[PDB]
Amino acid sequence: ACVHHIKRRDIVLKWELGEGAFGKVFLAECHNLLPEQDKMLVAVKALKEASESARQDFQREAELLTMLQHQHIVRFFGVCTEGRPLLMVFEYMRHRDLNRFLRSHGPDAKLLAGGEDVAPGPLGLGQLLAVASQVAAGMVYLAGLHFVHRDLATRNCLVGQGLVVKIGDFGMSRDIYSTDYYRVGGRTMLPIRWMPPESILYRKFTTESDVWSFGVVLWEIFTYGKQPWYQLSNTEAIDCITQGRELERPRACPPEVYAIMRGCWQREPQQRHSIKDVHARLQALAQAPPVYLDVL
Ligand SMILES: Cc1c2cc(cc1C(=O)Nc1cc(CN3CCN(C)CC3)cc(C3CC3)c1)OCCCCCCCNC(=O)c1ccc3ncc(n3n1)C#C2
Repeated sequence: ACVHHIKRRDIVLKWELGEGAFGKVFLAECHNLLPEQDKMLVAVKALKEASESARQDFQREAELLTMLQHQHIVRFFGVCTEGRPLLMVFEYMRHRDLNRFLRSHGPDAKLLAGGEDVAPGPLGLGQLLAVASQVAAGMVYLAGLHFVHRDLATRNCLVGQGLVVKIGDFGMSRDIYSTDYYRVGGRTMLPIRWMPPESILYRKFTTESDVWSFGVVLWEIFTYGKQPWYQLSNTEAIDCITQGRELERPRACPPEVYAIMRGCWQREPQQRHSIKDVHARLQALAQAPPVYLDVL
């Protein structure tokens, strides 16, 4: 109802960028979208099924995405519901999702990994903190709106040119991340490795469970995208989480940044730091002078 609409003629599909079980994303030109840019590139999502349910979920995602538009939430330009197929039009983010980006600039990266956008070699402390800070700011906004994400992970963040990082949600049906979910029969899937004890045990998801998940995202960032509890099966991960075991400090993570993770991982939800306090801490370190960060 409140969604911006884009005329079908104004969208010109170029080629497929990627897909999940239920959706495909295309690169496209979109014209008369932004005035200063007669023709810009966008990412266009189309459904891979019809009849009723997914079309409801389409307009659900649309109204939600419009409501949640903010500087570090994925940018949504609107819909094309003029006939079929139904299309959702997103800002194009060249470096794709944050987990891919992290893995392609990890401990073994060298000169080749550098580009117009990012330095060669492994992402430096300054850059890792800048990424962490942007994700935290997005979570601050969502906590402000009392939106509970429930699947916060680097795989669900996008990275654009300039290394602008924004929080999205691709659902749980990309083959490449099937391993990041524990499938409970037909119920269906849970990102247990990112979930706090009270979510695993009591099936409660709150703003405080999101702070825990952000703690795990912070860990992902400083391990350059490796899966949490990678050494464990799903049931062994559930055992470890519920019994209070904690992810170890990443090699690239200074003790002070680890203190922030652990503050997200307080067993009792009310004892966890607020996301706004986490963001404040991370932004300070992100913006701190090289002289300070070099001995951090
Ligand atoms: C950006 C994006 C693209 C493609 C998508 C989805 C999204 C997205 O974030 N949507 C989204 C939805 C909600 C609602 N939410 C709540 C309840 N949930 C249970 C469900 C849904 C909330 C939020 C904000 C967190 C508040 C964001 O759908 C397609 C998924 C299929 C796999 C993706 C194909 C691989 N992607 C690419 O190949 C690619 C490459 C470049 C690029 N630039 C922009 C995009 N993009 N994509 C996009 C998108």
